[PDB]
Amino acid sequence: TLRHIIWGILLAGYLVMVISACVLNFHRALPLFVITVAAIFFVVWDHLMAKYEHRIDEMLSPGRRLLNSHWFWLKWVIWSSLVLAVIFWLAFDTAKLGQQQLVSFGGLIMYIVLLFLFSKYPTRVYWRPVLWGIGLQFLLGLLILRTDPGFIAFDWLGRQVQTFLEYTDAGASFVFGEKYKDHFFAFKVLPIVVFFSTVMSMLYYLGLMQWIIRKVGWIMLVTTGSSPIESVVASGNIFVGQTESPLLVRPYLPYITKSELHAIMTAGFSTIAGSVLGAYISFGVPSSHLLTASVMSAPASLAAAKLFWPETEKPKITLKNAMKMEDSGNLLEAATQGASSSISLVANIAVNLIAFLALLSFMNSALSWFGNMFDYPQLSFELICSYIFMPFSFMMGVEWQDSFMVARLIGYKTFFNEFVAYEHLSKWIHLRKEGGPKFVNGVQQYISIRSEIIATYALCGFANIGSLGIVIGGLTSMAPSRKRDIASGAVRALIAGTVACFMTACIAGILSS
Amino acid sequence: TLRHIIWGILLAGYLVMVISACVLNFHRALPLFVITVAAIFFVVWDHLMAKYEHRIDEMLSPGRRLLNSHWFWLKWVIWSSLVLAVIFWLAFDTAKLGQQQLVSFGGLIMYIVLLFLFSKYPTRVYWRPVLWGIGLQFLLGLLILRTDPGFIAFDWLGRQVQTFLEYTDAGASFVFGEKYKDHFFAFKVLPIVVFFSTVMSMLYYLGLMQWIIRKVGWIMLVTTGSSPIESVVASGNIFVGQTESPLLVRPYLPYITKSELHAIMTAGFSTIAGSVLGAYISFGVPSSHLLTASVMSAPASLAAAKLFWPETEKPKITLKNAMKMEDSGNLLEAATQGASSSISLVANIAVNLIAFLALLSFMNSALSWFGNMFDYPQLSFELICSYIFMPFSFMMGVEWQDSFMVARLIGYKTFFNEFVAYEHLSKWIHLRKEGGPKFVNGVQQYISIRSEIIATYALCGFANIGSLGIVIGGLTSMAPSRKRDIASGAVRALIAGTVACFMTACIAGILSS
Amino acid sequence: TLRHIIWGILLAGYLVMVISACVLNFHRALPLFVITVAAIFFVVWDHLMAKYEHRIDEMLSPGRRLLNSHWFWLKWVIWSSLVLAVIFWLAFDTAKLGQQQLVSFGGLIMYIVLLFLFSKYPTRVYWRPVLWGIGLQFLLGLLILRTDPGFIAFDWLGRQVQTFLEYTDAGASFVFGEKYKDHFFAFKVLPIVVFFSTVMSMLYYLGLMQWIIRKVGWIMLVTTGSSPIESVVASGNIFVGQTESPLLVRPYLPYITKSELHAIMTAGFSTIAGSVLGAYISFGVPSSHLLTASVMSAPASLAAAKLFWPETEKPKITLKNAMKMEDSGNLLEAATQGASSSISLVANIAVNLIAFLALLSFMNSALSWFGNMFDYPQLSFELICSYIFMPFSFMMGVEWQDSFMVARLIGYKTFFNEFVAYEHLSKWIHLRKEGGPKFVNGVQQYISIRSEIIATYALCGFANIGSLGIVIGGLTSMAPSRKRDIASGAVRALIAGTVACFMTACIAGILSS
Repeated sequence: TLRHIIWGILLAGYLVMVISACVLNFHRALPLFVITVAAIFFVVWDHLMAKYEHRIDEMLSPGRRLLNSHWFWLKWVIWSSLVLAVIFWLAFDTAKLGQQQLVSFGGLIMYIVLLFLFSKYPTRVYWRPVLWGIGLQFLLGLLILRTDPGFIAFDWLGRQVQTFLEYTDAGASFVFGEKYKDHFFAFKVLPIVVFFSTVMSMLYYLGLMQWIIRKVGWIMLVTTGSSPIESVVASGNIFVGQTESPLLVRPYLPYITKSELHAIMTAGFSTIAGSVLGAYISFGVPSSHLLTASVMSAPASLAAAKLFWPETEKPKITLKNAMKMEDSGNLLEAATQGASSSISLVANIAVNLIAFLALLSFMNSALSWFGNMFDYPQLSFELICSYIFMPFSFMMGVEWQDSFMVARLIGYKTFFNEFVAYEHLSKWIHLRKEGGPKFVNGVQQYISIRSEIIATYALCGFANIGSLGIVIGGLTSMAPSRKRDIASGAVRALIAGTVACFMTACIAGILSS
Repeated sequence: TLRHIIWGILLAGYLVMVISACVLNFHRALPLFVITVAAIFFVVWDHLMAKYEHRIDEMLSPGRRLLNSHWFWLKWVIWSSLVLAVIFWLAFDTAKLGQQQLVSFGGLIMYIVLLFLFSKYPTRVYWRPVLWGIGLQFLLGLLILRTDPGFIAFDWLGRQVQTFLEYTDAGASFVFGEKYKDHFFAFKVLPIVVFFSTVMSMLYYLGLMQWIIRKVGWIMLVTTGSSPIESVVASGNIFVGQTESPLLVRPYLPYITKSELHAIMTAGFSTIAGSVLGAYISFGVPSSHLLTASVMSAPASLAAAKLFWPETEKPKITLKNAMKMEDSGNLLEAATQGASSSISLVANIAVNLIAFLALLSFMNSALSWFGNMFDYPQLSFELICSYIFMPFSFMMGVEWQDSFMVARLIGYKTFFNEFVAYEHLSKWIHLRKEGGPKFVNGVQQYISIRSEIIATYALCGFANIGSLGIVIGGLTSMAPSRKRDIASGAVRALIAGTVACFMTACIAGILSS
Repeated sequence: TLRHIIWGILLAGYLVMVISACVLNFHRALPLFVITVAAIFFVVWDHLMAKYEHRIDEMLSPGRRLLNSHWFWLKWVIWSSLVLAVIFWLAFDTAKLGQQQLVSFGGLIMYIVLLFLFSKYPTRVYWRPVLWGIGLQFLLGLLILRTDPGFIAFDWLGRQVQTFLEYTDAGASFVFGEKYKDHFFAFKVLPIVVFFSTVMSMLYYLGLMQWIIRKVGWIMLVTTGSSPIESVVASGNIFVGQTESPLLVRPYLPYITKSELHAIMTAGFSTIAGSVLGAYISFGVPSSHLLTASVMSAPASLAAAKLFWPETEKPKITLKNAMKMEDSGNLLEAATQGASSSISLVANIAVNLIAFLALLSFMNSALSWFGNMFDYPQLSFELICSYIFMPFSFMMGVEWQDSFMVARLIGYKTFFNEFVAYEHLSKWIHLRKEGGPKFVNGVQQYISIRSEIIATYALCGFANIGSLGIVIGGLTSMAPSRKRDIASGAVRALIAGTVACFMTACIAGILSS
């Protein structure tokens, strides 16, 4: 009762400091005007969330009883109003590009069919997530790709991440000298993994990382109707990695079902971490699209995993987000516990990219003299992955000249880890920013403006076949009483995870121009 | 009974080898003449410590019975003889510098008052450590700062550490090539942390590190009268770090009191390790002063922590130094176990200085555009820490032109780890060794000869708010039955630790010239 | 019953792919013709190993009953036929070099005598391993050093490892930039340790590493008659390191005898890993000889450890190779679990070579001013190790001009780890490949063609006194119920391990020219 006088008037003195700089020079005051008004607004929308929780059931009830009675009529309307909304909107994507963008919508159905025919419970599909999970990310993607204020936001939210890429050049220029531009990956990019792992833990300590997960999750919960753990983990995988998302719900992991656990694991493969998020940007990948792909992969993780292995028995656990809590004492412990957790994280990244990129040049040279058998060198591992994933590359709506070159990146990401796929993307990002020739002799040498947006989304996921060993061991270290359930669902989780990356990837193909 | 014939005559053959080179060319024979005579002498002073332990109680008793009877007179003399000794000596520090050196003595009382008014047991203070703990380091500091043979010793003991800074350039030039001068921190300085962690474990295996702790501790024990574990840990923190000092007494950690545990933790924050001791010297910090600060911080750790959280119940454990033992089989295991323990030690240092130095340039740029709100960039994190710790900087006797610039280092050391504070000190050490301008436009650009001695001592401690997370987890991993006692004393340990660094820092301010 | 139709006809489609490229251009088709015929052949020799296991006892029995009856005659023949075979062959090594190659054979007996006089069970020696364990590696060494098709094999098998040294330059040029030739050890050589630790685990997952151990082991088992765990571990130490070889038999480790455990530990010291095998080649060491030394050290490990601490009680365990099994799910988990196990492996190597190479230049400078006492600098640690191991260096048949310079490498390998010994060898490999002067002033400056083959074999082992701390802790972490047995045998294991390296080293001295 005594502490809040100090902390309150100081934060009320902050409200003095907001309105002080709001009066003079308001145009430079715009980010502080927007945030602190919303910072007042979201506390009000959360303090009245619990205080008016009585009226939350009292005001939602007289319509919902009428909505259940009108569901005899509404299920013939709302299920048919959206189909008319899609087909009318398919008259207005053809003006963008009739060639490939119809194939992307033709592929988005085909990825559903590739999961529905190969799901293990086809008749047990509860279609309310798996249609609306595409309906979320499409309504999410049409806001933040197609509409202009949504493009202004995630560009600016993308570009201010790019300023954090500069803030680590105080640390990486110090621990590694002024020559840190030499040896550019381990000395620039791996400090970004350290600095984002120390920001992610500060935001997790301050509750801000727990807060967005409870807001993105609850929006994704009620609209999809999944289990209340799964909406936390799938929305949690936007920010934290594949091995830290079930750590959010780790007291509740032995109690979930096999499909509630499958969709936890799939959402781990379907997205990237906020830790390695700035590693990918520093290669040269567009930050605005890669942030976009992480957000849309959370409803895609529901729309793929609840379609590929649906839930039957009972979602036994409710209200695990409010039970989800921290730990660290102060802020600078959490900035240290975030950095000391980045010890093994930048080490396992660095030795995989020694291990896996050498297994390129092994397999690019082993299959070279295996191809030299038939008078045919230029038979490489990269050429074989192009023709294996020529179906999935063209299915998500890539031009035929670039469908062969993007299918290397799916082959890089599925077999090897996705860092192999992103700088080999960023060798082709950076090559087209330079004004360069397309075909030097016959090599495609870059992709496009267009399908580098799609190949950004097709890789935004940890869904290599290598992380199946880490996620099994990561989940068995949490819930060892379900080791039979975790290991049996992991192989089903990659394909549901890789398609969940692709279901976001074709939505850019629908929304390309 | 058979082995000591081999080991004895070989070491007696060493005594032949001493006196051989002692006869011819004695002037080059001085370090071997001094050590091996003392090596005979300290074995004699320890073999007769146990053999004449009967007379140790028989000869100390007839005076101590008279000393207890004369304590009716001696407590009016010795408590008043020292006060007359101080005030007469305050007539002979003013000739050095009357401006700031009186403020340092004015600050040393003020740091006592800042702990005594904010101790939790003010009436329960047993003043025999907390006055003599300043009386030790002052008698220790006046010997090794003021007097000329004490200056010759710790300069030479400082300069021969600087030769170990060269000995790692066989290893760091090999593991990291001849280009190791590029990327100077991780490739020169972090091998010094490895090479000093492998020397510290060899000296711990050979007993030499256990021996100085039993000699510095027992001198600090009887003169302060603290608990016999605490005099081991506080003197142990001279050499080993904050997370290895309670490992010395780890079978005895669940049995200590809450204040015996507080002063264990505070001495961990109040000092530096011998591991990172050569990291600090390689930046450019004077080695003779930094070794001096580590020695004086052990009685300062008693004089601060027994003042800030005194002991009431009962010191239940005696003779834990002789119970303190190892482990490793041979010497070269201990040179490996010291190097393999330096895996996480140079890794957690390297990622913190990526994490924390980026959180400078985050907060130096976040508060820049927060200052740009009020038409005021150059509002940085560095400027705010200057005015927050302008009290403590000027209190320990720094010039007003340099009190603002040194208070950044306290702000660097309290919030971030002290490696941030030392190279930002060594940017200003190295800038004044070059003949440079003081004010370029208005920036102070270095400090002085004088207050770089004080700022050396104000930072010789692990007392950041970040290590409160490591020391809690480091002590809970040892004595998990006292987790409530450890976590409640850690916040009290930093302030008692940061002042214990400062109580050494003002003594250089008294002894500056 | 359904899966083998897919996997069979695909591998039968591979047999189509073999014979397709076998018809046209057979000269380029030679490695694929040799392997896949043998790949058919070894499956046939293993499918008929179990199917005709009934006739394996039915056809071996009518001769063995006659062999036991003729052993009254055969033990006077075969024990005397080999002695006549040796002495006749000692008439035909003198034509190669009568000076030093007789000393190598004179040393090979002397190493037996140095183990037999200092074994703890001299009367309990079962001489059937310890004579035939030299008889294996001599028959193994005469095939692959002396004979010309055996030289063609291990050169080509050596040179195709040298191609894997190039394959890591896709990974090390990426994680560490194009400037990775700068800082040549940690940025080129330590990725080779990563890439070979990720190949070794893939070959262990595919069974190919388990297969050669079951073939080299069973050949070494029946011919030596050791315990069936020990023939797995000693042959296993050809490939995996000292801390992963008892991990092969870790469910069976509390049941072995003290001498079965001694020879497990000794074989760990006597050989090198396949992990650090390409680290040694990248320094400049000849790959064909270093692969040769790893193969011959497995029978040398039997011939030394069963001689130095023989087995008395009972070999209680049989058929542990077939019980030896994995783990990892797919291949790319095992390529990740091999890389993530190389985290601590390249870190403990990198900090030891910071720790140990600095303890050269410490001891090279501490003994320098200890030598300056007697007007004698150039008294170094390197000079003392030359005269300590002048016996063992000349005993294995090195020229007297080079016996002093090679004995530094034994002193480098016994006290410090063998990476110190190999690049200080490869400073002298690389110096003689350049056309250089032998004596600049008096320094030998390289060795020879000849004794760099011997010094390659004298170092192919983990038998430093530093790894006694890792192997004790590595075995106690596996079988903690035998900690008294492991710690008592480790000191006996180094000397039996260092001689087992030397027993291979003198065989090159016999086979030098």
